[PDB]
Amino acid sequence: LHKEPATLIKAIDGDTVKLMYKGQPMTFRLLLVDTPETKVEKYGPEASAFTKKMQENAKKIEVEFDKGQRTDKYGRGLAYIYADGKMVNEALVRQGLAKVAYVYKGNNTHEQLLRKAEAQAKKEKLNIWS
Repeated sequence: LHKEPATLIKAIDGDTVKLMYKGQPMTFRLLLVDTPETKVEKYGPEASAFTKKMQENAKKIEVEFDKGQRTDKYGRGLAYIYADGKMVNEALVRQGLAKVAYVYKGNNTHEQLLRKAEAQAKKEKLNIWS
């Protein structure tokens, strides 16, 4: 897998973000994570504030497509998003602000890594795991 440059256009919520990718606006759905809904589940707004702050404060944003399908049915890019080298998908799970979701169409490169972060948050009874 390889990281490609991107520019934050707009944070949308925990599991979605709008980026300028290859010079065109595009909406991305973070791979392997399930964040609470804000439109308003519990920790829904926390998850959203988390990704917004992480993405807006980042100097560099990068998108990393997995080896499976790259877009969902709604035209959203399916990727791991990095902010200054740190994966937003992982940070979310680690902070207990998202659960690891089912593998989708062969996109599972980082499934174990997120599985680990999630076990740790659970053990720490962090947020959603409170």
